[PDB]
Amino acid sequence: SYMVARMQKMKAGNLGGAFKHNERVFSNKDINPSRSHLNYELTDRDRSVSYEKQIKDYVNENKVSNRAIRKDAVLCDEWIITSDKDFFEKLDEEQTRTFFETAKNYFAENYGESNIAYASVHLDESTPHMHMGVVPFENGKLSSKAMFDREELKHIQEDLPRYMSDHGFELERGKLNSEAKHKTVAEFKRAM
DNA sequence: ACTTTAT
DNA sequence: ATAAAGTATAGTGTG
Ligand SMILES: [Mn+2]
Repeated sequence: SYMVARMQKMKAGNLGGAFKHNERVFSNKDINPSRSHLNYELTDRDRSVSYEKQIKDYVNENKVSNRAIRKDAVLCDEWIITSDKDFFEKLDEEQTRTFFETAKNYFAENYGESNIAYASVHLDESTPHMHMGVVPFENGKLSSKAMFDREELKHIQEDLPRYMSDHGFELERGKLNSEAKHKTVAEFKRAM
């Protein structure tokens, strides 16, 4: 099976939408409401605090510069962490939890533990997956541009699958220099 | 490497 | 007027 890891840039304006989905505050034909109690959150975060509020307070309190966070700032990079169904069918509940906790560890150790703003695991859709918001805050500065550039995303695609298999998980990296285009969830569904 | 942003 | 961070990136699946 392939390791699926990819980020989506979150500005202020789409964090409300991310929170609404991640915390199940609504539904979509592919969400089994009976299975939603099965989801879990891997961080210590407060469920009654928006992501937009949480991240802004954290950055505003920690930043070296006196300038306000720009309105088009990438407040976080939401990584999807997943694989195919076959990969998951092989794992019990405990192993599935370890898998996501392990993925979270990679990003904690590489980009700062205090930057993992949420790590929300969904078992009530088609396949287990985690929406994990990594705040690109380093050296007192917030910059997705500085944290996740071309070389860095290339590095993750090689190193993260390796780190997972080093920790017990049988999955391989995606095709090197893969020519695929990201489809949206809704666009992937039309494709099937 | 070219714009937008908050000074 | 200045400089940091915006824009993409790399990967596969019914997020
Ligand atoms: Mn989901």
